[PDB]
Amino acid sequence: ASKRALVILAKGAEEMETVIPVDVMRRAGIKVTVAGLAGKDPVQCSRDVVICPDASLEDAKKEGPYDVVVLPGGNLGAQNLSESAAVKEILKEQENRKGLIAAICAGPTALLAHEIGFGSKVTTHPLAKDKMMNGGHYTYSENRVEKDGLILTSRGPGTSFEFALAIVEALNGKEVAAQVKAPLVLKD
Amino acid sequence: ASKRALVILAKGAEEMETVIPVDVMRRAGIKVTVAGLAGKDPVQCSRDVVICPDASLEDAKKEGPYDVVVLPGGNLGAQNLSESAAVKEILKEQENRKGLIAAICAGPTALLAHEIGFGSKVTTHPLAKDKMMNGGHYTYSENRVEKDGLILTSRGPGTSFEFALAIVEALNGKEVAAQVKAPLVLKD
Repeated sequence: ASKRALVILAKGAEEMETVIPVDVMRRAGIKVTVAGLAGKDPVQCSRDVVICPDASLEDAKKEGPYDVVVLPGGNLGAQNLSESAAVKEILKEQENRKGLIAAICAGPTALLAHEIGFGSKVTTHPLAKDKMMNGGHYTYSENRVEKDGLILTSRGPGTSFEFALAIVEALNGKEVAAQVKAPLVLKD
Repeated sequence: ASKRALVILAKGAEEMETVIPVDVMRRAGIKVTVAGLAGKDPVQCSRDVVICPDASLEDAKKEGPYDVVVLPGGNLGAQNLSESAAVKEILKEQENRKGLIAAICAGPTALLAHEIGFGSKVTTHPLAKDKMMNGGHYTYSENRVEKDGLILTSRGPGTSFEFALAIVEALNGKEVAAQVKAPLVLKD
């Protein structure tokens, strides 16, 4: 009866956008797996923070399904996610079974690369808007967090807390999100 | 002409309170060293995020001095910082040379353990107030970020961004802090 979250960690990922959702989700009792795209080895993030993943993506793929798949941002991290066939397979499967997909900052551009959720309203970091909108396959929003159907997107590192709490609310409900929020000393 | 920051990482540290200041400070061009209290080995943080430090505290001690020493929170992390004689030596030295000392959430309780900055106005996480105020050696504040002399304190994970930008403003000035802040998509 425990919800499961998959966080895909690639080199160049934004470490703040990785750690905040992982931390907040585990505070909410969600079983989170931080999966390294390239394997089990430590991952150097965009600002040189080095994080040890819980498993390789290959091994984590076999222990599905996951109630949410989380794509952190970071320009180079998002590019590596966009180029990975393994990510394409995971996202298409998640879309077919109507599971939640969450991406923040530059992360949403991986959805375009893999043709995920066309027709949805999405947001990105302002610097990633043009890339996300190439072809007009999505409708753009400037909301700090945007949720359309099974696609949940957010804008940047400064929205990571709201991004993470939105995932918790979608999975465990509004009361759990509120209980997890209070000890964090968030402003609003 | 480059400022240097020391971040002391112990088991049980709050990983959000560690990664956000490290990330933000490196965005500001500060040379940050994440030093493992127990050595070079990977550190399991409070919510099971595993971070590889840049160096052992022993080795980082020899490459001082640092313009700021940063103590993350996390109840068990702060306890390990409070029990470490090496931390006591680093903090007393930093106080004598009038360098900046920054601690967030439960981190400030290490200042009491090591008799640092008595008489200063400080803040902590609400759950750490009673511990910090044992003896009445500080004056308590409920501000999200508090700076009194060379002691800079903050309340919790949700204040980490303001905590980090305050460090940047103290070291590199208000203009650099504002430039670093804008791409983060912070609310206020």
